[PDB]
Amino acid sequence: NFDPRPVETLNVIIPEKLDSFINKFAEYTHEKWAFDKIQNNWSYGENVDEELKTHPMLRPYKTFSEKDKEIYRWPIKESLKAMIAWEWTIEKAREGEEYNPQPPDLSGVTLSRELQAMAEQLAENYHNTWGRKKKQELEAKGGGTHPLLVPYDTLTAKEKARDREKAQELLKFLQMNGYAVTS
Repeated sequence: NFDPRPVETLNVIIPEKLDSFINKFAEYTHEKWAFDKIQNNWSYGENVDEELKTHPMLRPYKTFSEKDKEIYRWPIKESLKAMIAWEWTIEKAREGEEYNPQPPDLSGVTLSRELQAMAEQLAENYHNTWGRKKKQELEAKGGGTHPLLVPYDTLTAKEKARDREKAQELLKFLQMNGYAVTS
């Protein structure tokens, strides 16, 4: 009994003004992925190689085409579309606090109880998005099941972590850049 219904966002229009945040958070997300990969001794390679630990995306975000940028911008647009569809407000209230990638540390950012509660909704929606997609993939490949095809609330803490973390990162980066997010 799991029928994931992620919020529909095909006809949600992100206001033009948010493009600056999208680009900035996309760069950030690429730079954090790059940091992680590099500290584990990955380097730039023209092709992806797990043995050689090379990756073509280990280069500056500014050097990317629009297609490569879109790898990072799409999921963020999907997040923002869901917030908008839920009729949350995102307004720039304040000025914000903010190959060798040095991404700003978001570890010192505290979210209010209320932003943490919003993060829970975004986290579940990520779960539903993953879930609905996984159902489609399993059908296309002949059936079967997956242990995480359960309601988000029934997941363990360990199981909730990755969705919670993505949601947290979005809201902390919104906060760090001076944005106020309310229900």
